[PDB]
Amino acid sequence: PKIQTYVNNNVYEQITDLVTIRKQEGIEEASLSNVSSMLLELGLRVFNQMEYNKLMLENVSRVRAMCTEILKMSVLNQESIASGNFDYAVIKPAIDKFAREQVSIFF
Amino acid sequence: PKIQTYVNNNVYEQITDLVTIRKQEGIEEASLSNVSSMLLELGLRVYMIQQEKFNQMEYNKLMLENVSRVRAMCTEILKMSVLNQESIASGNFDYAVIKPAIDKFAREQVSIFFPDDEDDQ
Amino acid sequence: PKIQTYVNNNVYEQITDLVTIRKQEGIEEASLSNVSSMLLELGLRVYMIQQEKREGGFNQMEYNKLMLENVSRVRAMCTEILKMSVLNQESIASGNFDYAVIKPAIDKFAREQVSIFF
Amino acid sequence: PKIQTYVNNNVYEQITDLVTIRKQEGIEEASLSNVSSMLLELGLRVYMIQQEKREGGFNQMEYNKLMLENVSRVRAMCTEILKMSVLNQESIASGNFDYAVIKPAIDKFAREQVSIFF
Amino acid sequence: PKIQTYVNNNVYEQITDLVTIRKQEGIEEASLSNVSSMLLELGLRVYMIQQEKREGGFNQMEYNKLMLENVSRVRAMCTEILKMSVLNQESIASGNFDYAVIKPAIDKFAREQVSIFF
Amino acid sequence: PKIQTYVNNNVYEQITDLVTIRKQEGIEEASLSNVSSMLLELGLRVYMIQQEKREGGFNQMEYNKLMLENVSRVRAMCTEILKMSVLNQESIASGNFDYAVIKPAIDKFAREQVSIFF
Amino acid sequence: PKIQTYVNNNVYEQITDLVTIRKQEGIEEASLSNVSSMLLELGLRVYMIQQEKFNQMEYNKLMLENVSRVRAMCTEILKMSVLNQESIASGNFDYAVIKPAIDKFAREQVSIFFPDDEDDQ
Amino acid sequence: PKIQTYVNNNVYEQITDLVTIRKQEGIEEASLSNVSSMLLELGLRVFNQMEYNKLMLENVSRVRAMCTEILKMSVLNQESIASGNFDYAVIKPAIDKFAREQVSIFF
DNA sequence: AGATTCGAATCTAGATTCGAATCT
DNA sequence: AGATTCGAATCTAGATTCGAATCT
Repeated sequence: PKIQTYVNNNVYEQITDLVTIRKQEGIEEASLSNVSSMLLELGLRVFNQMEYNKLMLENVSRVRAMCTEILKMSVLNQESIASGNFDYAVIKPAIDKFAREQVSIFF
Repeated sequence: PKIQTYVNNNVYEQITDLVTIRKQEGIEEASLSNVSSMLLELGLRVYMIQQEKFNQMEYNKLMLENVSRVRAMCTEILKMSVLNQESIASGNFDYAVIKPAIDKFAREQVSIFFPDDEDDQ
Repeated sequence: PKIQTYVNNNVYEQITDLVTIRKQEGIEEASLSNVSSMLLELGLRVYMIQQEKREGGFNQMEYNKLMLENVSRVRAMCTEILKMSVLNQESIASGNFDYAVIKPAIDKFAREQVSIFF
Repeated sequence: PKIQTYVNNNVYEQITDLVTIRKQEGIEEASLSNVSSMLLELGLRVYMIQQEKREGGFNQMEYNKLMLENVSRVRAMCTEILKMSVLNQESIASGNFDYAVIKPAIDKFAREQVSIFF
Repeated sequence: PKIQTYVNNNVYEQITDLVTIRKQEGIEEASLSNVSSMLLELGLRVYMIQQEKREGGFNQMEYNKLMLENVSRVRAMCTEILKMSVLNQESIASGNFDYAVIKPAIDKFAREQVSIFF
Repeated sequence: PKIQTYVNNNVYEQITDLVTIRKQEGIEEASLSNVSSMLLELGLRVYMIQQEKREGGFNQMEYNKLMLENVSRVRAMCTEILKMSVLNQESIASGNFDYAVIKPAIDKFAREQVSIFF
Repeated sequence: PKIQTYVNNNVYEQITDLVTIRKQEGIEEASLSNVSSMLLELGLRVYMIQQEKFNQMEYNKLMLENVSRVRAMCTEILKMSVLNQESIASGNFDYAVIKPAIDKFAREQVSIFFPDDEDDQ
Repeated sequence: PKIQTYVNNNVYEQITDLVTIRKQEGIEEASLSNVSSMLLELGLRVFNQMEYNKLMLENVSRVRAMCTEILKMSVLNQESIASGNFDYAVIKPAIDKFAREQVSIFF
């Protein structure tokens, strides 16, 4: 479907400018209608990999902070002290070591 | 100056929809060109912003670290919770049971997506 | 760019069959070239993947699997830790951590979060 | 039988690259059609395999969904566990786990981390 | 050379109808352009013909008609002349021009001649 | 609706010629598509008319056939008439219609005439 | 030297048919290329001849003349045959009858191809 | 269907020569296979407008000669002489005149 | 002897773009 | 305002040509 818009000289300049910019970036097939279409699409906008990646990174980061703290408090629990097996000076680097080895599997 | 753009059916619908919406809001003089113009103006404004300003691998790496870290931490926290008197008392958190149960849970879950008998691919 | 491949009768049948299959699935615009392109794309990906394999890593699939495990594991572990925390005298005392409330609340949180993207 | 597929520049490059690679490996008779044929054959095989698998092999979207749930679940659970740990007498005693300090600190951590990539 | 015409819905229907009609008559390769071309060719011919008309002559059709008349006329006339020649005493005398023989002989000649080209 | 027809150079010339002709007749808005449309319309009308006619209007082949028959018939008839005229007493008398002279003369005439064009 | 020609199904059939024909005539060594070669040789020979050497309008004109001439001549011959005593005697060749009959014949014949109610075209 | 013939150098030259000749005559799309095909077609050959036009011209020409002669003899028939209406010095030019007028209708 | 591969190429087919233009 | 004409153009689609080449 084709659209005819009557725009002001400002808008017009900016667009024809964009077309130029593009061709100049190899984007051969850049065109007036071509570019206005992209701009309309963009204007309208104003699942989702990026938005999703973001949420997951937050949740994971959050969980990690929380567990760090929980860990420290568990270590302070009398029953833990008693066992003699949860000395934070040991567990902690052990955990770091685990993470590093794991990461290194893939990087 | 007049612009002729050839857009797809999606875009077109959305716009003609907007024109309708507007007239319906008293905005008498709402029109196709009229509204597209406003939308173009809007799109330009953003485009500029984007102009004036994502690494998978680095991100995959951070996530693997955080997750691995969290897993190590929980393993430890779990062991300590089991040691808590109230846990001992309940008789429901025998590590020798819970622990393999958890391994079992992990395996079944992984196998939903990475059934062993569907390997090589 | 256009490619001309001379394939055997097997391959040919299979593909023309696929075109049929598709149109038959509403996929109107299914075509010979159309489908072969998709198949080439597919074949390349595996070739690459196989390639990447016998070299060093990396390996999306292996990674997706490890993350799913760790995440699943963590989730089982927290479930259990949660239940034990609830049993802690100090928790009982506060009257703010009844499993019969927290638990569904957590379920509720998960659902709303998932529904953001689904 | 001969196939004409109209592929994109990516695919095209990759293939012409493969032809090069091969001749360079002694594979004299390597050719465009030649190689695309082999790639088609390959692509078909996988398509079949996927076809067979189970709802048809791995499923990005279904997997993304599971992971989002597990992670969200875990986060809700930890928030609660955290609150209960803070209530543990030994925690109160240390004076180091004032939930009102820790909490914003955790939020702060999250934000800085996300901002690394976004 | 390719032509792009913007026609009205009437014309369009009629043509797409013709394509249908054709395929339906075995004419496998019938197509839109295909048929429009034939129609253009046809339209030109009439245009020319009409043209040629209001100018001077010439005029295949008018000519074909006049020749068919003259030929037909001649044929009727000869039939009659033949019958009268047969009645001429000198013919009777010769014993070589019995209608019951000549006539079928003539029919025979005509048929063989026609069958050369049909 | 828009039509794309792939025509031959003849047709194409004729049309582009017509466009020229028209503009030259003041018909400002004459155009390629413009004119082809008018020609299509025209072509359709005739096609219809032919359709209606009777076995569908004039028929070259059927006509060629009739003419060949009539002409062949006439020729057989005349050959016979000629032989009988020669037998007429008045002919014998004149000494000018010896069938053995006339006959080759006629053959000779035919040959020279045909050779004008062949 | 070898030639690759892409011919139509007609031509191809005809040739492969010829090969068959030949072998069937003892011509053992008959072959596709074999026979096409012979056919090419043959085609060249003719082509040359044609090389070393039709006007519709002029021809239409000659034919119209001859036919018209023949028609005038027959009209006259007809009139004379009618005058022949033997014709008079038969009572079957009254020009007043034959003549319109002949006109009738012509008209009906023309109308087979140039029905009056199908004019203008 | 494609044919591979192994020809001698003579034939080959003649053909490649023909291809050249043609291109040189504007016949852009002239080609080896292209031309050999035409030559095969031709070789094999060794209704029909031309053949038909020929036969019709013969028959008509023949008929015309014959009628001329028949005409002359009819004129000699006593009954014709008697009528006084078939004087060859009159009829004949009359016939010529008819033919000319008829031809002139179309040329 | 002819099957078959190969890739540059040309063509009819028709969907779709583009922007200049005229008339609402 | 937007309908519509116009013709240059580009693209996917697949049939068909061409001749150089290798293997029967």
